[PDB]
Amino acid sequence: LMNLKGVVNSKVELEGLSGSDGQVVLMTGYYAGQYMGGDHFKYDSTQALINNGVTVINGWVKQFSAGVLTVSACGADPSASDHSAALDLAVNTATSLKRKLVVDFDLRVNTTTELDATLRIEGDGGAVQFSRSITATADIPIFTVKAGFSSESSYFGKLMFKASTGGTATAFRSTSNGYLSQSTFDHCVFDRSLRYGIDANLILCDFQKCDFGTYMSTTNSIGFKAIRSLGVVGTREPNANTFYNCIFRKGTDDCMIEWDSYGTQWHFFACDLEQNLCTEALIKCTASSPIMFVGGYIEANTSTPYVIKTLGNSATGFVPLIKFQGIHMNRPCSVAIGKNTMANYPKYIFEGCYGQLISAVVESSTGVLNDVALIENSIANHFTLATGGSIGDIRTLTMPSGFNADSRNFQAAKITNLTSYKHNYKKTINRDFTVGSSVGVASLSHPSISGASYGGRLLVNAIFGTTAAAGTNSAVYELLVTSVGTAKYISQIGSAGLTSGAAASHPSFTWSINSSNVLVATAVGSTAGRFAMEVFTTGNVQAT
Amino acid sequence: MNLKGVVNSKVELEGLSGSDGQVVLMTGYYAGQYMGGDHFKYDSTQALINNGVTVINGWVKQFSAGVLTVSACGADPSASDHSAALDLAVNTATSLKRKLVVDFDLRVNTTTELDATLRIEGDGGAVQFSRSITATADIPIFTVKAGFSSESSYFGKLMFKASTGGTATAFRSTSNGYLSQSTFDHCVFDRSLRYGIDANLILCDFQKCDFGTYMSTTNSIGFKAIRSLGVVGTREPNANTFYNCIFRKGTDDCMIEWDSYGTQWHFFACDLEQNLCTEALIKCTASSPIMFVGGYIEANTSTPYVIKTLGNSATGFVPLIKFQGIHMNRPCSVAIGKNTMANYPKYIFEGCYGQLISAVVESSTGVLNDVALIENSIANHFTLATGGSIGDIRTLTMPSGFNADSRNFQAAKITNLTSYKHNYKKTINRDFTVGSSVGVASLSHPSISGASYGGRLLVNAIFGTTAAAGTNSAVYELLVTSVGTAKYISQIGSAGLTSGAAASHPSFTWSINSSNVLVATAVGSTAGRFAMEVFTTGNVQAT
Amino acid sequence: LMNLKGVVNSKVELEGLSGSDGQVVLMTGYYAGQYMGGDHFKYDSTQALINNGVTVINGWVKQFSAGVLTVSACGADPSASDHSAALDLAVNTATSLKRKLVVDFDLRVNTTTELDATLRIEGDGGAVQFSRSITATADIPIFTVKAGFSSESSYFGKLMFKASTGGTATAFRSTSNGYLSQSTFDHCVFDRSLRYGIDANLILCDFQKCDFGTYMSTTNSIGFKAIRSLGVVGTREPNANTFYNCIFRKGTDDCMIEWDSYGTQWHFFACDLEQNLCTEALIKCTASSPIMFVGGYIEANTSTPYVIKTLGNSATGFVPLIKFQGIHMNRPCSVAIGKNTMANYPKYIFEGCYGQLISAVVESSTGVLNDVALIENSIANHFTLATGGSIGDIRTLTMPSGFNADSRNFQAAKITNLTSYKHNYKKTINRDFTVGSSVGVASLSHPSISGASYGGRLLVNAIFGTTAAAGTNSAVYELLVTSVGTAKYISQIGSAGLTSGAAASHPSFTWSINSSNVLVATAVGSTAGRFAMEVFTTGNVQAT
Ligand SMILES: [Cl-]
Ligand SMILES: [Cl-]
Ligand code: NA
Ligand code: NA
Repeated sequence: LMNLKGVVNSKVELEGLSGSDGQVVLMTGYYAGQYMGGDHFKYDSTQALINNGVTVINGWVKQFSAGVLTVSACGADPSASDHSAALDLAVNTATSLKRKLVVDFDLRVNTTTELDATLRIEGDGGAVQFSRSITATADIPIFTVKAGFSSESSYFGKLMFKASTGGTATAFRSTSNGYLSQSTFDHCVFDRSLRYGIDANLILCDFQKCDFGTYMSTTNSIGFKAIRSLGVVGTREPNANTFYNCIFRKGTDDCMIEWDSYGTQWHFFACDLEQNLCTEALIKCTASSPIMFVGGYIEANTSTPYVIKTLGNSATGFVPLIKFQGIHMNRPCSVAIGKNTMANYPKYIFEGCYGQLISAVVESSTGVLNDVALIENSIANHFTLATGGSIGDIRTLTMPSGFNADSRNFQAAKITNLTSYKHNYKKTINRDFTVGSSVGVASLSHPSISGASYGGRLLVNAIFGTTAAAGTNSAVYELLVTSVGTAKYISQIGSAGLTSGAAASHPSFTWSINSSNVLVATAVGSTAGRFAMEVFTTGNVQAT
Repeated sequence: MNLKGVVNSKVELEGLSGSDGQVVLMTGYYAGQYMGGDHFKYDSTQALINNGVTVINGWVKQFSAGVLTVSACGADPSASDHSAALDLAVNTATSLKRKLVVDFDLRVNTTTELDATLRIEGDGGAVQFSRSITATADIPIFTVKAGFSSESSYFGKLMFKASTGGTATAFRSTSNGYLSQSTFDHCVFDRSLRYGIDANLILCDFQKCDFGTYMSTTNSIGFKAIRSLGVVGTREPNANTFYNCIFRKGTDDCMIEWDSYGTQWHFFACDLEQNLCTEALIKCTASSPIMFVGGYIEANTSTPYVIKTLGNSATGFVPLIKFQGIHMNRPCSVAIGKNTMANYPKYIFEGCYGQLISAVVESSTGVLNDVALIENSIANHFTLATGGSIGDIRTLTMPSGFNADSRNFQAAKITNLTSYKHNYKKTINRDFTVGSSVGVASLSHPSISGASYGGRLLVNAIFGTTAAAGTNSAVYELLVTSVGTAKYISQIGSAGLTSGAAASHPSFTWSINSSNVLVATAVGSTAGRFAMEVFTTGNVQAT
Repeated sequence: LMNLKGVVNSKVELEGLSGSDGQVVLMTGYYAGQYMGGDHFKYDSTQALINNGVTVINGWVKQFSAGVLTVSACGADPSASDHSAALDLAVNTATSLKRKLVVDFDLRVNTTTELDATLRIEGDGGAVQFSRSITATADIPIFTVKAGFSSESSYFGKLMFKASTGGTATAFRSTSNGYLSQSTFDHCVFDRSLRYGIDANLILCDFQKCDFGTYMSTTNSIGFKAIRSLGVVGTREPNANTFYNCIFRKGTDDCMIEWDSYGTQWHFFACDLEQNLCTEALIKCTASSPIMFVGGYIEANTSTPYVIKTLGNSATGFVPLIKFQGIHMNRPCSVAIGKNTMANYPKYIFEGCYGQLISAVVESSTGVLNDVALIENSIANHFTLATGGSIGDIRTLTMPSGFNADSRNFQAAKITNLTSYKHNYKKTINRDFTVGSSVGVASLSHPSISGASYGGRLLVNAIFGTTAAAGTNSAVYELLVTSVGTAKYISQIGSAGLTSGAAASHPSFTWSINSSNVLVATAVGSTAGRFAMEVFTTGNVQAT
């Protein structure tokens, strides 16, 4: 038969207590007056001199009656002002033992804790702002990501990160651009008292309903940025970071989210980016690969110029597409939603977005607002224009006259009602003539078969000057053209306007085709000066 | 020291006397039970304190398991009710800022107000054998407080049932109170409930939840998954996302419902099948787009519509309802999308696959398959059963249909284009007498306002209004251009009845007046009602 | 006040221990020398003869001091080489008691354990590769899915599956293609030592941050396949399986993911498919319904021919669309991303993809690379071509001359600059003429109203032979046509080229309209031989 040896109230009373093999004792709390970290202990004479402070304490082996490793069982004193060394022993023990770590009371740390690989740490606190919290009492990262991949694989479940002094510290920081790789942030809250929510090189990390800056334990006057992932081009780039139902509120730095090194695949599913006060943009990134917003909100950012601003050199890499798929955007920014610093890229898709604008939709690298050349598609969008808002030629539900996209190429199309006046159209300007001189207008060729015999119709509108206006001398010519080898065939079907050259400014010309298949215009009568032609082709001929 | 002893109930602990530091083991909160048990240390400073959970006449709960359980708050498994125990549990867990765990199935006849920051979880089985909470009265299991007082919560793996089918609900709002910033992780909603959730949801995500698959007791009145009623302007149901959720066997007027122009309700890979709703699957007075990104909408043969939008478009509206890659095997009986407002919402069907016993959309005026409501229709496959119809909407098996109503591009290269009404204008009711002149269209430069225009016009004039078999017809080819007040028109050619041999012949000579109007003058005996159709080319447009 | 009776060190010491009603004992571990499976026990004389091995042991009732059911409390011996019978009792106990099961130490099994319905089993191990593991010491499935729906409803949280011998065993297998239905795989890791990660018929299963084949405990030379779900057509189909942020690396079988029976709705949100060595494709499936990739990576698979290859008979079912929405694709395969076995289907959408190609974009069932007829849409894509890469006529950001899609039909459209030369175009070949003979070219009719009076202009380009080339005899004709009942009206507005028939090879013709509304050409002069016509219509007339 075996009886209970006794009960102890602290770890100091356990190490000084002597026993024999098989004896079991009850410890009520790691420290006196506490109930946390307590556990049953069985004595082992083989390890009587072993005392690591957690599992074995001078022969007393932890029995894990609760089946869970807690930070209190590693020396975390709730009455103490600091728990840094206790947390370090907790991460080292939980990872070396290959078991999850549980934070059972709010910790306060003044020294960083390096993130050991495969760390799974969870909190048993309340919901959202009353979750199990870890506060940084100094201007130091709560966790330090190791260099290279030494911190790869981790799990952070329902933990809150605060700072004792507003505008200091961060939850994570990387040494030598170390990778915070293959991690999960489940319902983690990042208090606005932090200077940076996450200042580590993130890769392959998913965020499940995290919160950045909604709640604020102490006032932050320096600034708050949600994420800053800085890496190295080619070897350590911030990649594959997805956000589900996350919230980004009350930012005060130059941007809320930032990453460089042409990091790839940052996407936001049903996220909420509102009530920020960023000075430049909500997302400032030197990135490649597309960036997509699948549902969510981008609103209430009246003082932020841009929603997203891409940087870098397009020769090295670029974002091809930024898609806003069904985003509620009630005043998302103040200047333009998408700001480009490279030419042409990125393109934008606004699919079913809804809200009111005090800004432009996009801005090119040269400052052109609402550049349709940057609009890959714009369908089913509803935008009301407030003071400062503009859409330009971009199509909306209330502005059907705009364009859905810049260009589309199809191999076939059936359009019932088509409106296109510059169809097979070519413009040639600065056609300077003297009396009776000849000037080439365009080159004729078969549009499908190279070097083949062409044949079609030409509508030429010649005017005096460069661009037509009210009272501009005009003339129209209808020409049938075709070729058989060196033989050129042109027939003027008709004409109208000032076609006789009664004055120098009259666009009067006779048409021919030379040996180079060039449509040549010869001045008629007194015609002389600078003219401009516009050719509209039909059939098996093109004017280039 | 030594262990003081073992007790079998809470009443045995409070009647037990002790001194400071003494530790006792309680085996269960009530006699004959092994739940709610914990170690207790005596504290003479709190000898008169007895809240029933943490301190019991000086005995402080030691949390040997490290978790707060509803059984440790007075929940008696042998008792028929646990209402007062649950209220004390949520109040204790929230005030202590720690998670609450439901360790056995609860039965409640009085509501429990949702305290803020409540994290409550269950340790039961999977799906239908999860930790369950049954309402033994027609009352909400949880009551959301008014305003934002219930904001922040977490519900993990909890099933909600009703002792009587067709009664009670898991959640209800006081004065349209906000159920804000919550998460429903693998929560099951039994069909015995009258409503799965009858609260004003906002900023809530649903992770693999189930609505109405399982049924504990027969419900003859009806089951609705979600009904969120709010207040316009101040409390609107917004930002509610559903991932991999299941909605089966609904029997009310709809399965999902929200009003007040609530925004951003999206469904990722959800399953809406086997329902028996009388009106629609989703009946909502909503604004902002609504999206279905993957999933199923099928087996709803008795449900008229899949989604039906309501409200006034002047206040707000849904701009787009996108069905992105949805498997739709008989999703409804009349039309997938039913509109109450004109024009809005537009619809996108991207890669959908299934069989139709209904139309695709129905406008506010009842027009089935109104292509004006189709923002895009690409890569869809729909098999037509009895009652199914697609109209002019394009499918993989019906390429003759249209992908969309309209698209505007600044540039385009189309290899093979089919467009006969290109730069086309029709003018009817052109009544002529012998030699009279009637304007047909206004000419202008199509890109530069007021500039000199110049191009060609193809005019097809007919007798009457609309062409038919044997209709007198005539075609004219005209070159036009202008220089200030000077108008230049040249008839390149003509064909047909162009001489006016009879009154019904569409014979006209063409001119341009000072108002830049293309004027037709009757030729010969031409008199009566005629109609023209103009096709322009070049720097001229007929308006 | 009753005192604690004593302390026990094993389950065998409890069953041999006698007691009276109400007495409580403490067991330190289920087996001697162990601290797991321990719990408090209270004696019940009514159940003195009951001994199920977990809850009641010869009258001693388990008190659940920790409040959690563990596999160690069901007979799992850490010192034993096998835990199969203990695991089987654990699933039977946890499901019959309707409470979650916890694996507190790594298990090793040589016999399968059938999946009881509603099983919720979790692990308390580390993160990712150091998670709580279950190893199969034989060529057997770790879990066996029951036939039909008998295993429906389950939850697997943070568990890892390994094999003692590389290339053997699997985590799941189905009896009679039984349904692994309504399950969740949360952060589960599948070691590459397995022959198959999952070889069961999956349906209504979601995968949350799972890993397939990144880590390899022991060397696998036979092969590793991530998922293979084989079902029955009509009755047992693998449906409704969604993957969020999952990783698929280093496959060595014929494919990485496989399912048949025209299973529906397999989607991949922000998944990672890279560094595989698959022999045929990454995804080989006989599937129906669309397949979508919303963000993620498909790269570094230089030895894999295809990314996805659909099979089956389109009469039974087919995939209508395979969408790659914003996918990073740096060398995703070696021949073609999409391989079709059926005609026409599936269609492909590449929306904002970014990467480098050593392959084609698609390959049809007849082997045609980059068949534009299979491209439903291709917008904002950036693809750099390496050796073996090709896009054909598919449009990219750097190759704007390509097509975004094969065809689009709109009821209305406003295009500022339209380039379309085969507009309202018809070609008729093999027009064989003798001296003065007549041959029909096309049928004329109203394009909107059936049988109504048509009226418009026709541009006809007649050539000698069939297809135009350099030096081909050509002639152009401009015709105004209209009809009034049996009366046909045609007027040659003009002509150009070899229109007089001076030689036999000249395309010289006179145009008329017969009673069948056919545009008839009559040879002029000496014209005789093989000719071809191309007609371009305008107005209320069409040439068919
Ligand atoms: Cl499109
Ligand atoms: Cl079993
Ligand atoms: Na990567
Ligand atoms: Na007509």
